[PDB]
Amino acid sequence: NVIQGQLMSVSVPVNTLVVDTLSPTSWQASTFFVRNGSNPEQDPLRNLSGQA
Amino acid sequence: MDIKYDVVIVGSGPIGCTYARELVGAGYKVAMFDIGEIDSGLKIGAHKKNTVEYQKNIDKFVNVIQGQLMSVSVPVNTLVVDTLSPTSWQASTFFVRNGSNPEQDPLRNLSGQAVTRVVGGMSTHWTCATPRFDREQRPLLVKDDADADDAEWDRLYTKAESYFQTGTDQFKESIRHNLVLNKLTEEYKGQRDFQQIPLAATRRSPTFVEWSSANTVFDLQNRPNTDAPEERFNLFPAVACERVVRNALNSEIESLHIHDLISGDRFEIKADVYVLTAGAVHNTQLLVNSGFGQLGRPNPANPPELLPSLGSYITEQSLVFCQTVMSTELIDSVKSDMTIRGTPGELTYSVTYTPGASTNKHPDWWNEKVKNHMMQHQEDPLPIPFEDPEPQVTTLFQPSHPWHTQIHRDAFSYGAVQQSIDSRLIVDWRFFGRTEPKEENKLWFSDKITDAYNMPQPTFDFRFPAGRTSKEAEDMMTDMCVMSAKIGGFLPGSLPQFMEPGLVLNLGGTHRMGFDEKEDNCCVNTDSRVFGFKNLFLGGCGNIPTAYGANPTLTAMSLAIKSCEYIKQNFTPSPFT
Amino acid sequence: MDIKYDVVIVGSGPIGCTYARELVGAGYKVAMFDIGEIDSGLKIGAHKKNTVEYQKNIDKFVNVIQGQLMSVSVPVNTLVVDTLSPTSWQASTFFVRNGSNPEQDPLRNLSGQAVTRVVGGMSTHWTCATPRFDREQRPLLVKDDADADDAEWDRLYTKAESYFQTGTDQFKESIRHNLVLNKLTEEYKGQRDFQQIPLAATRRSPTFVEWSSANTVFDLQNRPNTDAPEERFNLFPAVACERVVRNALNSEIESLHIHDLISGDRFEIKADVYVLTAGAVHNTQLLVNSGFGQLGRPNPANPPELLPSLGSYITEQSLVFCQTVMSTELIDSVKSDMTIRGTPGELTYSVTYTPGASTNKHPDWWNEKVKNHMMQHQEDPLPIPFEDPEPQVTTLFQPSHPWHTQIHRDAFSYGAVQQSIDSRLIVDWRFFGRTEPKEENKLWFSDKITDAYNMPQPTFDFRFPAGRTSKEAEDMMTDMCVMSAKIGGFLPGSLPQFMEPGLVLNLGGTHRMGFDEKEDNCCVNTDSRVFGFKNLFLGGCGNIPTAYGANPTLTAMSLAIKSCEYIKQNFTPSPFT
Amino acid sequence: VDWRFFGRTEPKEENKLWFSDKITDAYNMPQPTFDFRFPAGRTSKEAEDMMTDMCVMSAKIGGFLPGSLPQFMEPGLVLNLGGTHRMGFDEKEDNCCVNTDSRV
Ligand SMILES: *Cc1cc2c(cc1C)nc1c(=O)[nH]c(=O)nc-1n2C[C@H](O)[C@H](O)[C@H](O)COP(=O)(O)OP(=O)(O)OC[C@H]1O[C@@H](n2cnc3c(N)ncnc32)[C@H](O)[C@@H]1O
Ligand SMILES: *Cc1cc2c(cc1C)nc1c(=O)[nH]c(=O)nc-1n2C[C@H](O)[C@H](O)[C@H](O)COP(=O)(O)OP(=O)(O)OC[C@H]1O[C@@H](n2cnc3c(N)ncnc32)[C@H](O)[C@@H]1O
Repeated sequence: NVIQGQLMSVSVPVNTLVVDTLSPTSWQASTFFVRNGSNPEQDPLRNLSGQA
Repeated sequence: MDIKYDVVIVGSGPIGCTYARELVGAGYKVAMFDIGEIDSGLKIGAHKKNTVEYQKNIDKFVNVIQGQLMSVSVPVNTLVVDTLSPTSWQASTFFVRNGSNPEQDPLRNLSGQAVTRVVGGMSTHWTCATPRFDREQRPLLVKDDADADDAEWDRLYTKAESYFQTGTDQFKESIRHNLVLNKLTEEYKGQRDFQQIPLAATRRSPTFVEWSSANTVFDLQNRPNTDAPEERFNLFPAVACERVVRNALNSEIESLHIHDLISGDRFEIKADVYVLTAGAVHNTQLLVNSGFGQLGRPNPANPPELLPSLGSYITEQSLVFCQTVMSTELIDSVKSDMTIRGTPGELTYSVTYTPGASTNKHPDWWNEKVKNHMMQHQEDPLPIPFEDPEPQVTTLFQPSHPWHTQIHRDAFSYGAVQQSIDSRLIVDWRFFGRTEPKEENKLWFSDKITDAYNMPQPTFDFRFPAGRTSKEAEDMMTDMCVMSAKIGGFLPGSLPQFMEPGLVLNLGGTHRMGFDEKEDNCCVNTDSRVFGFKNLFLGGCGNIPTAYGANPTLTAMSLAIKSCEYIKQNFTPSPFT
Repeated sequence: MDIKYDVVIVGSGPIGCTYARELVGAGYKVAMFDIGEIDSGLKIGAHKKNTVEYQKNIDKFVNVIQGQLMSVSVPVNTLVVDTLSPTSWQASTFFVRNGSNPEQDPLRNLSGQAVTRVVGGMSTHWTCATPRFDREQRPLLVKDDADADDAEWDRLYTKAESYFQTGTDQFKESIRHNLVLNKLTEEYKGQRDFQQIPLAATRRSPTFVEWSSANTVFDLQNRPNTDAPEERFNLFPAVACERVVRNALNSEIESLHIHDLISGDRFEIKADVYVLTAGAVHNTQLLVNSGFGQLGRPNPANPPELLPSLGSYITEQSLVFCQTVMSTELIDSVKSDMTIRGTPGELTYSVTYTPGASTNKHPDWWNEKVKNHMMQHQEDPLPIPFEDPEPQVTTLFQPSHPWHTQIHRDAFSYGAVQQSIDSRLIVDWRFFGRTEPKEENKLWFSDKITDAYNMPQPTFDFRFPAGRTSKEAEDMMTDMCVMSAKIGGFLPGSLPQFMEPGLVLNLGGTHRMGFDEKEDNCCVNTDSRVFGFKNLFLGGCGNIPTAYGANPTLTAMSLAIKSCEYIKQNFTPSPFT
Repeated sequence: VDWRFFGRTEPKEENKLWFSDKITDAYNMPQPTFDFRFPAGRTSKEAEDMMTDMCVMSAKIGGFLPGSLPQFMEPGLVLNLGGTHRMGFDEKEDNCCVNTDSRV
């Protein structure tokens, strides 16, 4: 836990995971926009995703 | 096979079988085609859970369901796998892989939508809940005369109920059923009514319920035969129906083009009357492949010549689910009338009640069952008999609670932790919302991508409409949370949740019914006849143009019966040759 | 139902059907009973994956398998759920709940062991791998004469292979198949031989393989009929066979006691010859229910009067599994003979080869399929055709690698993340270990707990023996890790693993064969006749007394053929009157 | 017992750490971006050979613990990144940033 708590990811690609079980009243974007500190420059397939 | 029939039916689901029952019985020479195959035993198109093995191992049935539900539209997968060996081959893009549909926006899908290609269709696995729609949910059959409309619907529904063997008595003596029904009756006294879910089913024994199916409606046996020597019916399985051929005037269908999946041969089948009962998705596909509507991505700067409302105004219900573990109060109440003497497992253990006593909270039949269970199984900590049938409780859709409800048990895949909880404690909660028909909600078909049968690939463009539909959906979630708490707390791992869109499989309005094609934005009239066409009829949930929460099959069946009445008045059976 | 037959067979799996084929064909009046029901379509007892829909949606078939595998013995569940609402009822103990078996030590179980109760038994869903055993794995039929023993096996196995339609040719022009086969052949040149897995199956088209089943062996249609006007056979589904009645002398069976599950009535059926082919578990259960062996927990202080070795020396195979993702080198090698000009998607893109070129690594049929795929699907990044069949590769058991191998694809439920990997890249690895027969490894039956059909509850006492069995199992794991690396790296989510004990469903030795009841610690002789009994025969994998890694069904069928030769020489068919 | 085997990776010009001219990190500094694959050839072959070696060697001590089966870890989880500002004798000839005194 000490290790995980001080390793901050270097480059996180834009997340394209579909959540489709939200309530119909919850706000949803129409696209996978740049969210939550993700890096839109990052090709998810040419990354070091574990680099921290 | 002949090239010529009086009536050809595409699909052997319960709606196809309604046409077959009516029209075979009226003396028409009928052929029915199904892309799927016979696989329910000797009773063709029968319910697959009516084997002794599934009556004894109910939850294994969830595997049967899953094994015959094929996803309608799966978007391109973009999940990163970055723990492959450096030696393994990898593409540098998320390419079109594994039957995925590149037309599909993953954020405007019905991901849970699936289809069943077997003889008997989805009626070989369905839950068999067959409520009537109240006026608020129900399509109009007579305009500007509510009593005449009500009378027609009562007539049609009563017949549909007879065809399905719908009843509300099959679980009447279950302890768990009455424990739940009685508690909810009391809690909502003066506010809501509760009853048994109307079920298409016949009880055969204390531990066997024969669930209804396509086979209940029509046995699907070729005719003539010994029981029906004057009737004419052929079923042709493993035949893909690919299109109906329109005349140039768009006033008549000229033939049905079929692909025999075993031989590989293609034919034109000819009939006087063509009936499409291939389900809400595949009726639409067949029509679009026949030149109705528009192939490819919707183009409002270019609406289609024929049936411009086809595949628009599509509806799918919101579904919320949880499971609960019965309260200590309710469990203890089961044995409220008992006098319990001794300690369990010893010779001095006694469990007794006074039959008929006026201070008894339960009937004698209840107390006898509890007494016997408690005395015969003194190791068991619960007063509910081991073979006690499940609850099947509903409060039907009303304006102040505009959702259908099922408070019951069906086949479920319990996780290993969940199996730690005694199944007698567990109750399923399914609440179903109604969805407003909106023009922008669509089912369309690719002009480039094809499905596994080489037919134009179905693609959804769907979101739950803002406004009433969405508000009601969230209100419905809250309602399930409030009501379920009267019975017990949530079962971990089955916490209150919206199900993936389309998982509910109550899709409607893909080929919707109305009085006037233009004014009511519709595809078929109240006889289920395709506008403009003398001899083409559609059957199924796809005809339903309303926002409905209740399960739609009984209503679709009622519409098919009315359709058949028109057919009998307008087409003459061939003389039996 | 008649009261007397020449032969009664309990179970309609492939081994029951071997006795039916032999004995119905020989003119005997045969009855067959199955506790399960007809549910494979019109071809009674046929393979459920032979539908067009399952040939197009192959992975959905895992659901069919799961839906008809009922666990043999589930120990009491001790998993803690401590996040129930305070209002929910809870017991203070992990009491006997949900069909669990309180006799079962969870640490000495075959937890993956399961049974299938349907007409055709497990051959309705099996993988169809039918290798022969080499001498090392094979029970003796002739003592002290290796060449006679070899000759007898070859005869029997050859007939069995005709019954099952076993072949090694059905995947010969698969690119994926030959890609793997060739690579492993080269890697182990001089060390091991590779070939196609022998498969009970007939290819019908490039995209359809008709898998064999019990129906292949014997079609299960009542006789006499038009095709077999002088044969006599009746099949009685939904009949639980409960016991065989022994005479006072324990020299003859006098009747079969049955329970008709539909009517609920019990009857005694008379025959000259009684054959039990109810599977390794249920043969043993029926025997113990009939007074053979010992009911209850095994007890050396009180050994059984009849068949003291029944339910001892049981064997189950170790199974290890992974999946791989094809190496870049192998994928690139697929198109090694192509000259590729231009840019995909454009006018000038060109993929060509020179037919017959002496420098080509691949044959013309291969190069033609690759060329057409690459030219017709220029958006697709892989050279493997979309409809290319799966690999079906083995190196069979040998002393230097004493495990069976399958390097293939069968139906599998892929996770969402695994679905991200193109299916053409994926190969399944299954290695099967042999298990030494040990007296302490037992299948026994409770004298207090009953199963869902009210029969004594099966209980395992099993561990993989120390010594050779365990060392070989671990060596086998390492061998899979080494061999698989030649093809590609492991697929995440399907890393190398031992499967749950008994998930493999290759249980043997429960009613084992040998020459001398006492010396060979066995239950049946080499004619599959129960020792002491003139007219009682057992069929199936339970007869197999050896340590085997290869799939046992073909071997069990070969034993049943030899059994039928005995029966034909010692029992006279009734006159067809 | 834990088993961790660490492969060596050939330095290739195409494997890059670069910085966004538009996106910034939590300290408002140019956002790091990787362009990385394990090089074909020796690096990849040895990585897979390493995997097998772990499988073979570990079997001498015991079988795999369920839930910790032999696997490649997510790229960079190992946290042994090198060569981003690499040393050599001659800036051009050795394609490098610092000399053997670590001087730019
Ligand atoms: C799957 C399911 C469905 C279900 C349910 C629970 C489950 C898990 N619970 C229900 C409930 O409790 N009450 C209710 O009213 N319905 C419930 N359902 C849904 C119900 O099964 C369906 O609404 C009903 O079966 C629809 O009937 P219909 O006859 O219209 O359609 P189908 O059953 O899907 O049959 C269609 C068939 O036609 C075939 N087909 C498809 N395409 C073609 C082509 N091109 N050519 C020839 N035949 C075709 C199919 O193979 C099929 O059999
Ligand atoms: C499940 C399975 C099986 C399998 C396989 C893959 C799976 C997922 N792959 C195999 C393979 O590649 N090669 C091979 O050799 N075997 C493979 N198997 C196993 C194979 O299916 C079995 O070994 C085979 O089916 C055994 O045949 P057998 O005829 O001995 O037994 P059965 O198929 O289990 O059928 C037995 C039947 O008898 C009935 N029964 C049981 N109890 C009773 C009673 N009391 N009364 C009347 N009938 C009874 C069953 O219902 C059943 O049908």
